[PDB]
Amino acid sequence: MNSRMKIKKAYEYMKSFHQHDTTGHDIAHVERVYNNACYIAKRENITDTLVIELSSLLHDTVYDQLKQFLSTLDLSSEISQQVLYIIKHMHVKLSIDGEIVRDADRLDAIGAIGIARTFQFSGHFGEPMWTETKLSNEELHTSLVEELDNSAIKHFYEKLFKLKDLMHTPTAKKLAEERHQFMIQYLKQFMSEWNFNKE
Amino acid sequence: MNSRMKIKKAYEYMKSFHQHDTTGHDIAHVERVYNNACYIAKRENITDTLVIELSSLLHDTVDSKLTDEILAYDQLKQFLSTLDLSSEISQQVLYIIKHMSHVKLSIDGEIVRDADRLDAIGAIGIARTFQFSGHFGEPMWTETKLSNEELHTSLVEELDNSAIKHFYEKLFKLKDLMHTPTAKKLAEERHQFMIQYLKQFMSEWNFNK
Ligand SMILES: [Zn+2]
Ligand SMILES: [Zn+2]
Repeated sequence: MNSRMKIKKAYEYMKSFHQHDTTGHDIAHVERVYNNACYIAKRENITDTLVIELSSLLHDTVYDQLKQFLSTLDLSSEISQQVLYIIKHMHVKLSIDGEIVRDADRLDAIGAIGIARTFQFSGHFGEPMWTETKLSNEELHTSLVEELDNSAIKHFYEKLFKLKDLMHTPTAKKLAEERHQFMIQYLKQFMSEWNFNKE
Repeated sequence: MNSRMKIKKAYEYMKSFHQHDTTGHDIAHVERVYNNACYIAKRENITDTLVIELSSLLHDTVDSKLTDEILAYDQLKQFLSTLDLSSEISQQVLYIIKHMSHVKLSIDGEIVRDADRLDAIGAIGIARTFQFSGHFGEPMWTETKLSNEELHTSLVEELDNSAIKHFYEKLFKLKDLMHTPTAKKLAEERHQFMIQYLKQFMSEWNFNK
């Protein structure tokens, strides 16, 4: 079988693994990471993208069962072990293939989607959208943010705003800047409403 | 005590009413409705804002999640009796509260209703919508072929529950329901913000699709 058929099989395996997810969230997430990774790969001029595509599609299915499935794709040990290593370490440095899967995954954590995911989690945990703090806005970008009670907005300062600068590839950095800029815009709009006519 | 002192006590009563809210949303929500209502009232040139201020602060005090409407009203009426309000004022406030928990209201009631509605849209509406979906365990969006225009129809009721679905089924219809010019202006900006958020959201959702 060729690479195309193998990727197709990995795609099928992934959907089957998450078939019992009555939200489709898991599958959608994997698909976005996969599509982001493919966009980055081409942009970074990567000839063979088998490792990247397999890693992206299967990174969330975890290794006995994974090794079993991979054992049916007729892959060499070098490639097989390559994918497993990436999935396992997806802190150590990785090959460009691994750093691209990382970038694709990181990108899904920011932007309109990252914001949406963040608020969903807060709602799931019954956390507030935001809380009043005595810390200055500037201090929120430092470790002092850990002193805040959990809130969706806290997560913007503690994690989301730091992801763009962590992108590895130039293409991922570019995509990240757009989504980063958007999150700032959302925050400013959020605060304008939160403090509307408040004084 | 004077008018703003009675308002202060209504504010204190509201914070006590929602004291058990562990999410902190309830109190913050009322403060924003109050602040929006005061903004609209000044811009609409409402002279006496007593009814608007008291009503906005107490607009949801007859909906106790822990108890019931019977005990809630009893407490509310008891609290209002301590403010030494005139018959008309008291009646006006209670009337707004009742129709706050399709009938037309006075300008004062419409302003409170406008302020309340505003808090359902914009960045805040986006946030609460996603939080609710998280609480209900629903996805942020579902796979569908229906176009934007189509989703703005009663056909949206065919999609499975999701956060984005709530944008078309409710959020996007609120701006047109604003009564006062000032609230219509504020809504236009919050409404356009939601449109832009949806566009960005979909651009990421279908990225390199
Ligand atoms: Zn992932
Ligand atoms: Zn309300």
